[PDB]
Order: sequence, then structure tokens, then C-alpha cells
Amino acid sequence: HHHSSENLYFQGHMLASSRPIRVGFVGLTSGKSWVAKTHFLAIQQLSSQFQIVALYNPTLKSSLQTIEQLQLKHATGFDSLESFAQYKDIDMIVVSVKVPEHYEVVKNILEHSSQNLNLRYLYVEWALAASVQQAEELYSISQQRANLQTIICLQGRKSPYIVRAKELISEGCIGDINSIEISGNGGWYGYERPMRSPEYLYDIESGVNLISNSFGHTIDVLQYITGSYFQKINAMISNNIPTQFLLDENRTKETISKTCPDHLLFQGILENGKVPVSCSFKGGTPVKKLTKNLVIDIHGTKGDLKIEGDAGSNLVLYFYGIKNGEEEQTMEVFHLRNYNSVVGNILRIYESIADYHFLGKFDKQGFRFEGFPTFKDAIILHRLIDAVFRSDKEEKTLDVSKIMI
Amino acid sequence: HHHSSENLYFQGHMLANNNKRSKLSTVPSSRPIRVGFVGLTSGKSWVAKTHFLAIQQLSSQFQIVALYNPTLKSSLQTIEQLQLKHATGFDSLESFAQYKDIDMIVVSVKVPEHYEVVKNILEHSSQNLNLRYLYVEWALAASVQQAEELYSISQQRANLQTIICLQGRKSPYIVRAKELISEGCIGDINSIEISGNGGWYGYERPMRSPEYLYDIESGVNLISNSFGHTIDVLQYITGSYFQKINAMISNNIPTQFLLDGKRTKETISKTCPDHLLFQGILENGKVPVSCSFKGGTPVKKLTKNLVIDIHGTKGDLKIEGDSNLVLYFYGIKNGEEQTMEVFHLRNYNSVVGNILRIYESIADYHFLKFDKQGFRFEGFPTFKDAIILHRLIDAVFRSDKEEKTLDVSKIMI
Repeated sequence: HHHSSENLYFQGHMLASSRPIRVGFVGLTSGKSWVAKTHFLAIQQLSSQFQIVALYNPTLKSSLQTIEQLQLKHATGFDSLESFAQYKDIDMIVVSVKVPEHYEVVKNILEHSSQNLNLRYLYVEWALAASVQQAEELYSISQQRANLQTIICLQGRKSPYIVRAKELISEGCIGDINSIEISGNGGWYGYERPMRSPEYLYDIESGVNLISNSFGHTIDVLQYITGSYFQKINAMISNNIPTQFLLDENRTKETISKTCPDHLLFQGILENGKVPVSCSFKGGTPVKKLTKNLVIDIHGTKGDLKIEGDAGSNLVLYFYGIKNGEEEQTMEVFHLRNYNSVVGNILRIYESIADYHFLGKFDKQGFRFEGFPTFKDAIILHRLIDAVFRSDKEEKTLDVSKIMI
Repeated sequence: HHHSSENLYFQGHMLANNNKRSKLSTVPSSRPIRVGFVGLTSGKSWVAKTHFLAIQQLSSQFQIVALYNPTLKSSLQTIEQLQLKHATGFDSLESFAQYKDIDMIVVSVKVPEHYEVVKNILEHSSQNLNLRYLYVEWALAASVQQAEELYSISQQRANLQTIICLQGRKSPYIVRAKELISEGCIGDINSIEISGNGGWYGYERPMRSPEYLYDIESGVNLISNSFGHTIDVLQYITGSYFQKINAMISNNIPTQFLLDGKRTKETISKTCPDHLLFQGILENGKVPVSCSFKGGTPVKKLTKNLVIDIHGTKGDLKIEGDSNLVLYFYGIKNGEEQTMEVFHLRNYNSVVGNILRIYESIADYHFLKFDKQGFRFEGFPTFKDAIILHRLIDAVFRSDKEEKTLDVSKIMI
């Protein structure tokens, strides 16, 4: 039955350990910040699992206002990361600050939590750091911490669409994968820039660009769905759009330089089955008009699968193959009618966190449906992304056969 | 209206001149191009069903005077079936090649035989001065080495025009796209995506299909052939050669299943490759191009099998199809209100249609020497355009052999 006791936990209920996981945020800046907007709402709907007991803000002011607005019952504000890092009532810390900043902050939290034994979770959003360097460092330092579980937010791995894809792929509904094609669009990196965008997104040294973020979340999901890591790759990155035109109500004559790359060519062979993958990622506008801007097209010996959507988003997964592992094919069209992905995917992550915690330190999620990704998953990703830049710079097809180690 | 005198040219009709510098000014110079074939196997061979029909329609401009066949019985049988009132059968290529009444020789034989054949044709056409045109089907030869050489010899024939059969260039969809881009309709080109399929190099092989096609060693494969035709059409349409490229080739399907057109457990070997990942930078505007070419079956069920998708600044244009092509366009009518055009020919027979167009261009050239057609709308591609494509292709296997991105910035020379 639907309302059976066995389903309480999944309905969000807790019998009377069972205490919520107490969370403390960094980046929960105001009652209208991204975090408010994304992480809070989510945590907000998982009341029996998570409770926010702390906010770190440069001022006690900012944190008091927020606690009132979001109406936070068990929160207490902190003026110092250090102090914040040491509050013994925190089980999990979530960091939501721009990447350029991840390095310091994180490195500091790690440093000042060594005292704190309650702290079992450290959560950070992709990308983990601004450079591979930085990230390997946060990785190594965390590795140092035996009882601390890390998490990276690659929420695309919780997309219903991806899950579904991976189920059909994993269940043999398209047989063996024969070839794969991907198209994506980075949004901010075309001929136009949106009004007031953190110049950091446009800077080559920030470590945030078409490649490290968009393609990154993308190829990661690809690998996830297919169950394989790459063995060899080759890239070509372009900068044919050196100055953008800004817009503001809706496009102006005002110009602005863009150090960031505006196009990525990626092609590689996945290790399992040496399967070929072709990838084309546009920086941004103008968008493609005769075709979907996001497409993940997977071609099997026994069927095909294709995720298409609106890189700006209305996704749909199409499947045509054997509902099985004489062979007879079936079509499937998959589209949720009104799913809030940003909030929803992040939310699933937390549930996943709650589940490991409530139901039952592990390495990474790798290709498992279970669990959540860890800084290890992030690191592997950082490695690849790094090999992409190097392949373009060295003009060579690189073996990345060994970055998951 | 339709049969107006004003429409005569287009209908492939040619009025007599009073013009001194015009072949149409005189009776003798207005004779139809006398054609000699190599490959006219029978009444049911491929040439019969392609080149021959084309010529049949261009009676006013072309005429068959000879065929070569290892066996005369063969050539005499063929002459009877197709009723060629003007054709003599040849026992030997050397004789066929010496025949003085020939104006053009067309070669349609297994690629692996191209080299020797054309090589000898060249060598023996050495006295016939009427020999003005040498027409060969793509691939020009089995390897670039062979190609370069055939090329080299021909260049040295001052009055011999050569023609290569890269008929995709005359595809109406290719011309339409070319016009569109040429005119600025989609602005500056930003990125290109291409997907194709080599038809037989997939999981199962058609019954009675010649082994050479599956022999890595043959010089005939997914790359040299279909990707070949496709990438040349791509550069043709965009008006650019490539700057640098990178390719990764697969052989995940070393053994196929036969068919008749049905499956079996009866199995077969394939050393030819089954997939190609090709990406590169086009010299003009340094535009990125990505491409995925599959070997054959199973055909893609959720997307069209051939797709040429071009993203530019002021618009987009896509040619997609399975022959069944449609060109789609959304962009500025000239070169802000963007328009939509869906271009599609009802029931076009591409197979003969495209080859016919090349013959019409030879005729124009003739009645109304050139290096290569390169990006011109005018004329037809020659051995030189074939040599460049062979070079690109050689570079693709090397780039896949060496695991490096290569510069091809100079193969056009």
C-alpha cells in the first residue's frame, strides 16, 4: 500500500539517530540568495531529515535578517568561518560561494573542523575548485579526514531524465552502445552577454568557462549514464568571439571583451567497448534554431535513446528499443509535466544524503545508482577537464586511461 | 510558356551560332562528345543504370563510340541490349585507348583497379589527339600515392581535361545550401555538425557483397568513400578547406552477419573500420566542425541518417535525410526579419540525376584546360579536387594513426 508504514521515511516521516542532520551554510547570504532560492527550499521540504542550525556570514546583521525571513528556528549566526567551522552542533556543512573562492573557504573549513567530531559531511557545488591544482589539494586534505564524508553537487546525476536513460541503458534496452553524439550550449558565451554578469565568468583565469562548467556537468552525466570513463580524447577550443554585445531589458551597441572560450570540439573513445563519442558545445547565443540546443544521442545495436532540450529548458527523453535486455522494439516518450529541476535535482541529492545517513565513509558514486557523488567524483572530472585543455594546447589525442585511480 | 524558345538552354538544347569562337558556329565542331567506356559490363551493370541513362538524355551532346571488356562477347552482348548504334567493342584497353574517334573516356571499375587502368589509358591515349576528357569515379585511386601519380601524369597532358565523379557537389540541396551561405543568409558561420553512415560497414552485410569493400587493404572503406564524398561537399558548400583536423577510427565490429535482406548466424569478417570521429577547424573564420560517421546498420531510429547542420550568426541551415533529403533554413532573406524556407524536390532521382548534372557541365564547358573547380559553382571537379580530398583523407588516417591533431593547411596546393 501507498500509505503503508514502510513508506513513512520516503514520505518524509521519521519514527522516534532519527534526529535531523543539522546543517550549516556558507553562502546563505540573504533571504533572496541563490541558496535561499535553491538549497533552502529543498531543505525546506525535507524537514524531518535536515534542520539548519547555523549560518556563516561576514556580519551578524546579514545572518540575523536571513534567519527571520527564512524564519529559522534552530539557526545561529557566525561572524567567522573559523568559529562557524567549530560549532559542535553541525553535522554537515554546505558551501555555496563562487568557485574562485572555493579554494580558500574550503581549505579553511577543513582546517578548523578537525576539532569538530559531529561534522560528518562536507558539501560543495561543482566545480570543486578553480584549477585542477586547487582541487587536488582540497581532495588530498579531505582524504586525510577519515570520518568526514564529502559531497560534490553534480545534480545532473539526479535528473529524472538521466536516471531513466541510465535505467534503459543499464537494463539492456538498446543493447550495446555503438556510438554517441552530444551537442550543448554554454549560454553566456556567444555573441551576447547578459546584463551585469560577474566578470568572473568571462575570465580565462577564473577557472569557470564553457569547458569547466557546462561541458563538465555534461560529459560527467554522459559518462555516468553510459557506465564508462574515457580512455582517449581530443579537443579543439575556439575563441572566435573576442568581444560581446551586451543587452539589458531584452541588445546594445555596447561592447565587452571575453577572454573565455566560445566553442569546444571534443571527441573520445569510452573505455568500455571503445565506444566513440562526438561532442559539439556552443558558447551561447545566438541559439540554434533548426535543432534542439541540448541533445544527448545514444545509438545501440538494439535500439536508440535521445535526451533533447532547451539550452537557455524543456527536456524530453525518447526511447526506441527492446523493453527487454526474435526481438521487438517499442517507443517511449518521457517528459515530466512540470518539474522544477534546479530545486528538484539538488533536492534529490539531499535525499540521497539522508538515505545513506538514515538507512545506510564511501569513495565515490562512480557508476552506481545508489549514494551521491563525492569530491573523488569531482576530482576525476577535474582531471578530464584538465586533459581537455591540455589536448587542445598540445594538439594531441590524450590517453586519460588513468585519472580515476 | 514552359517550351518557350527562351527556355531552350535549360532544357539542354543548343542553337547554331554565327560566332567564330563558338563550337556551335560550325557543323563539324558541333558534333556530340564521342564517349568510350570502361565499366560498361552489361545491360544491368552500374554504368548502365547511371552514366548510360544520363547520356541517353543528352543525345544532342554525347554519344557512345566504344566500350572495353575483357571479353568482346561481353561488349557485343551489351551493345545489343542497349542498342548503341555507334559503338565499337574493344578487346584490349590499349586498343580502346588508341581508338581516335573517342573524345572522352569514362572509367567505372572497382577502385582497386583504377590505378592500373587509368594509368594505361593515359599511357596509350598518347597519340589520339581528340582525347580531351578523362572522367573517373571517386575514389580516384586506392591510395593517395597512386592518386598523386595518376594526377602527375595527367597534369602533363596539356589538352586533357580530367573530371572526378564527386557528384554530391551537383546535388540541388548542396547547391541551394551553397547559394544560401554564399549570399550571407545565415551571416558568418559559427559551428558545424555532421553525421553520416557508410551503409555496409555495420553489424550485418548484404548478400553477395564483394569482399574487397571489407578489406582494410583494398583502399575502399567508410572513410575514403562516404565520409570522403561528404567532407568534400561540406567544404564545397562552405567555401573553405580545413585548417587542422583530428580523427579517431573504430573497429568494434570485426565480424558481421550475412543477409538476404534478412539476418543469419552465418558470419563474416571485416577488416575495414566501422566508425569515424572526425573534428577540425576550417580555415575561413577558423570555424569548428564535428562529425560522426557510423558504418551501417542499425540505422539511427531517433534522428535522420545524414545530417549536415550549419549554425551561423544570422541564421541556420540543415540538410537532413535518409534518397530522401530536405534542406531547412531560417535566416535573413538577403546578404533582420528572419525567414523560414523548406527546400525539397519531389521524387528526385539523385543517383542518376547528380551524375547527369556533371555531364551537362562538361557539355557547357565544351560547347559554350582548368585546374580544379575548388569552390566555384561553375564547371565540375577534376582530378585535382580529387587529389586534395585524397590528401585530407590520408591525413585522417595518419592523425588517427599518430594520435595527433594535424595541420592540413597546405594540401590544396
